[PDB]
Amino acid sequence: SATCHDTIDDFRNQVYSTLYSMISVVGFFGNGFVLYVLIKTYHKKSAFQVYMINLAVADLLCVCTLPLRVVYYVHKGIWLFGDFLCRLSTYALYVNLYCSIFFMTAMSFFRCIAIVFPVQNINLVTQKKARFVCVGIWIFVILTSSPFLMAKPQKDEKNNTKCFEPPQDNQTKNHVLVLHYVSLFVGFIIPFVIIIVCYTMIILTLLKKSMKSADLEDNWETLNDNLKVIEKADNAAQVKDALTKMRAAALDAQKATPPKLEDKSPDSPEMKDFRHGFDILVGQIDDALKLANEGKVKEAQAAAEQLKTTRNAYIQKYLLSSHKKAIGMIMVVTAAFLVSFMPYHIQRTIHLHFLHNETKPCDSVLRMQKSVVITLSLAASNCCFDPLLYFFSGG
Ligand SMILES: O=C(Nc1cccc2c(=O)cc(-c3nnn[nH]3)oc12)c1ccc(OCCCCc2ccccc2)cc1
Ligand SMILES: CCCCCCCC/C=C\CCCCCCCC(=O)OC[C@H](O)CO
Ligand code: NA
Repeated sequence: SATCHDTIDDFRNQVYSTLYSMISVVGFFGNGFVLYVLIKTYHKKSAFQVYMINLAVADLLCVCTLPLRVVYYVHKGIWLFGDFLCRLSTYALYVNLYCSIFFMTAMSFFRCIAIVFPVQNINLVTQKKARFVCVGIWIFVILTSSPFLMAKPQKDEKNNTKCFEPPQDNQTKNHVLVLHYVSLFVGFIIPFVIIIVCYTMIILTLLKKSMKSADLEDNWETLNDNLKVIEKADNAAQVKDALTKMRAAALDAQKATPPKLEDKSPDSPEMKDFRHGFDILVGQIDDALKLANEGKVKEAQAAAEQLKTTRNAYIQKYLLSSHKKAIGMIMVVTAAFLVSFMPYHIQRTIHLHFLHNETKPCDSVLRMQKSVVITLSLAASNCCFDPLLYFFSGG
């Protein structure tokens, strides 16, 4: 099988060396810039900022171990470093991968509560709660990825020191299969379901809030448009027609919530004054109608300008960015889950089932060894997804 192994080795060494090199550069210069900004911007403390520091740290710790993988594949697949470094480099990539998944999961759940429940949400109170979730993730990942720090050393047919190889003996094949099933369910399927559930709730909340904001702008546009009709009208019939259209628009806008009061309680003084503003405006429309019905067409135009002062002193101060930053967070994490994490966990499942099988011909082994090169490189590319999270989300 010496000819069979060397065939895939040509692809394996070329692709891994080229991809890990750019992933090391883009990862270091990307996350390094992200961490530099977050440290300088200490005055503005957010739950999103807590997850961004932790994501960059987990990436920097991984990109520092990635050039050791470059040296390995450049040197025709021979490990020039120590046995501990082979164990630590393999450990670092898994730690980073599952830290990234759990941090992006917790970030999605914390943003979901901030969007669905904006009244009970407190920016600095959730920040302290996010710090406890981060250490809870770190302690879990470090202790669960520990069997790889005490793993058996990998050797070739000519006793050559090898690294990042599939399990050799049947005992190691069993020890990693037990870890695979746990890390597939707890470390991928469940956090993926959480992201699918969280994002369904977020888009639904935003789709409703944007629609209600569109109706509020439509009612305020007609209120200003019909006010221009009254001053331009010559007869009372045109004035009375616009006032009935204005009264209907003023009642609709009174029920709807403005974007500046999304974080405020429906019984708060801010929401009570907004409703009271339209209560005076409706009364002023009816007072103008009472004069328009009397035949006083000119005198009704003065009352239409009298309610314009009420609009400026009660409804103007109430009539955002949170929607844009949430949408950006959805895209980046979804792209990271479909490109980085999903092909890795899919291929790994197919790979371990193949290794346990008795019949394994050269052509079939060639596909599995080529597929893992692609998926593991994409799994390692998760460090390139996090700098984009800063640029497209949470300010
Ligand atoms: O079977 C595995 N890998 C594998 C199979 C077949 C072939 C190969 C292969 O050719 C090359 C590599 C390789 N991995 N890195 N570099 N090269 O790996 C292979 C494998 C199993 C488990 C695992 O991590 C589980 C612990 C994570 C912590 C965790 C625990 C509980 C909940 C959540 C999180 C990781 C890899
Ligand atoms: C936030 C996440 C909380 C969710 C927590 C839920 C607990 C997960 C329970 C079971 C997962 C299934 C993994 C079972 C792995 C058993 C290993 C095994 O023995 O199976 C291999 C078999 O022996 C060889 O064919
Ligand atoms: Na990451």
